[PDB]
Amino acid sequence: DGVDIYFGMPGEISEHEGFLRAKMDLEERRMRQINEVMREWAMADNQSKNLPKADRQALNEHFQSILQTLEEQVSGERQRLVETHATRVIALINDQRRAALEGFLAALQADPPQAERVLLALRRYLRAEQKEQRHTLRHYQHVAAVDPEKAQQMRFQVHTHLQVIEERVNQSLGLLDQNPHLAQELRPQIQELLH
Amino acid sequence: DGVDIYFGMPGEISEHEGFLRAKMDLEERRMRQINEVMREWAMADNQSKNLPKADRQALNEHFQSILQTLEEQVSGERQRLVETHATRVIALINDQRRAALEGFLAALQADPPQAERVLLALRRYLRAEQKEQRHTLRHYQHVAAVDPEKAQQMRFQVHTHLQVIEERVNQSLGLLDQNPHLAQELRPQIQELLHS
Ligand SMILES: O=C(O)[C@@H]1O[C@@H](O[C@H]2[C@H](O)[C@@H](NS(=O)(=O)O)[C@@H](O[C@H]3[C@H](O)[C@@H](OS(=O)(=O)O)[C@H](O[C@H]4[C@H](O)[C@@H](NS(=O)(=O)O)[C@@H](O)O[C@@H]4COS(=O)(=O)O)O[C@H]3C(=O)O)O[C@@H]2COS(=O)(=O)O)[C@H](OS(=O)(=O)O)[C@@H](O)[C@@H]1O
Repeated sequence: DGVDIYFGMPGEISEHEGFLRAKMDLEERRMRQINEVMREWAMADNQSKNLPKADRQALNEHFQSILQTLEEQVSGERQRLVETHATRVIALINDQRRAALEGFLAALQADPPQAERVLLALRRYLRAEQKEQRHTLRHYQHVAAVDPEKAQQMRFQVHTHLQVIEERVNQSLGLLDQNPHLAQELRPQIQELLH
Repeated sequence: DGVDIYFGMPGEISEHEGFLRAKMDLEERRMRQINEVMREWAMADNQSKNLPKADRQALNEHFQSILQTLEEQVSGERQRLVETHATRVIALINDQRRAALEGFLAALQADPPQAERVLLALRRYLRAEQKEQRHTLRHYQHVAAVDPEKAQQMRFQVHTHLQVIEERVNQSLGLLDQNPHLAQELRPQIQELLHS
């Protein structure tokens, strides 16, 4: 088992689908547990119809307490899951951007710089940055859609992060200025891209 | 516009499917709007390094004020989408239960009641009640996963809802006890259905 944990999720399974799978398994698990408590609570009422008022209330508090704890388990478990997933998504985005950056840079530094390759590379880099930008916007748009008091406190951070991304992109494009002859032939190509 | 709304979504598209696509279209639309505002605000930050404090504060308030309005629209828009969808999910479940009930009833009221047809109609009806049961349990589980306090508030209502469902099933089954032979005949098969 500790061995299964070491191996973890197969490489063929992305973080997104692994996350959903895990979330789904937990949903079904907890649903079964809850159904059990609710069924037990029902049976208890039935065999309690003939008892002292006090003992009835006691039965109620018993099941309501079992549910309180279960609700707290479900809430804590979900938070852990969302936590791990968010931290991994951010890491993958930075990793993909960094790898795209190196690719672009390698194409620009190839003895006879090849146009089509440098173009596909810069394209990949730009998409990597765009992914981070979309993620920033979407997460903010999402927090606004389900938690307004929290969205308000994100404004400035989002404002700042989006500018960071845009400056990074400009600085990266500057890597081209290093090869005027190259920057020339591609001037039109990249010009279309910017859009 | 008003005509396309009347016709609504094509038959090819399920409610679940139409809900996601609508949700995604809105998400994309809002991402664009937000990005535009954010870009303007940045430009203003650039342009205003040289303006009186009072004016710089107004500029800030001006953009924060626009994001607030945008946040409220995103939120309200989602609540509406979520409400429309939830209402449609519950209507479909009620509709299916009632159609299934009518079918169970019809099989029961045939001149020579065929145990095979009765068993199948009853099965479909119990599956309808089971769907509502799962939907009730899942919604409760989801509220606890994201909003524990509200989960506490609905707890007794869910418990009560589950009991209402159970009582309907027993009542519907009771309809079958008005025919002993048939009941005795389908008994073992019904138990497997209920124990599922
Ligand atoms: O904590 C919460 O609030 C969670 O809310 C619900 O999930 C949210 C996500 O949290 C939210 N992430 S966001 O950053 O705020 O936008 C958003 O997820 C969608 C985004 O497009 C992507 O999320 S992200 O974390 O990767 O940034 C992600 O996209 C997937 C895409 O769906 C996949 N398509 S698929 O056909 O292959 O499945 C594929 O392209 O991979 C993409 C991710 O790529 S990645 O580079 O590996 O990251 O997931 C999207 C998605 O899940 O829809 O929106 C989610 C849903 O929001 S909402 O409509 O419910 O409001 C969930 O709550 S709940 O569903 O349990 O009730 C749960 O995840 C959290 O509670």
